[PDB]
Amino acid sequence: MNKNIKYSQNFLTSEKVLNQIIKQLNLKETDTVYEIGTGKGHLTTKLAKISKQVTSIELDSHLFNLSSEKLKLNTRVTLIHQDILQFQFPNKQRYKIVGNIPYHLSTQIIKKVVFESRASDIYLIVEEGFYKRTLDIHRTLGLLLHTQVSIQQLLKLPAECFHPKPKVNSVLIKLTRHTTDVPDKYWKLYTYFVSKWVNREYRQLFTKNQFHQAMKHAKVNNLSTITYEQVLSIFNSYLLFNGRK
Repeated sequence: MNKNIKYSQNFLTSEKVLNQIIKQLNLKETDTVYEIGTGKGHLTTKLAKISKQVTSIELDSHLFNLSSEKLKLNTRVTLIHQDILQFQFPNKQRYKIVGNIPYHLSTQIIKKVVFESRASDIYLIVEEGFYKRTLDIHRTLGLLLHTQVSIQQLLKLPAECFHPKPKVNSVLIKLTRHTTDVPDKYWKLYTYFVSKWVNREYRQLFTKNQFHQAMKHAKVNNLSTITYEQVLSIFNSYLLFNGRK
């Protein structure tokens, strides 16, 4: 009726939606709980309640804010200041790096941590096209960071709590930083393989439609949606016929 929403106000009011996916992560305990990105003001200290290793990478509202670590405050609680990446990303054991993306820079941190860290459970919360830049190995960027992490879109928010009229959709990508699907040696050989297999060098990588038949066999008609799993096998075959495997 008369209602009253004809002004110019906008709020995220999504403390339940985003706080939901982070509260549903449900970790084990041997997986640290890192939260990279920016500093909203409602998380991190709580994300620690899950595991026994918490540490803030941005803003100084963590550590001294954690309401007395119920863990006897004698585990991994540390506050970083300025440059980080090689300052926090540790090694050995398991971790849960759940951080969003500033939307202006991040692939760099996800690059070193995914290049030598053992996150195992990395959750990147982004809103725009970062999740698509990964599943899309047709850019060599998501593929380079895909062979080291098995991602699986799980949560998807169209920004309903983003009043009045949202614009972007923030989703949670369940990345799984594992060992490596491609031998670091044939890894550089893998990216290139993608390059030509991206633009349209299918008749160039195939000696005579032989691999083409391997594509139809893998129900991989259109690889445009392909995530990277196919390029992993398809290429693996080229690696067994040439001599780089």
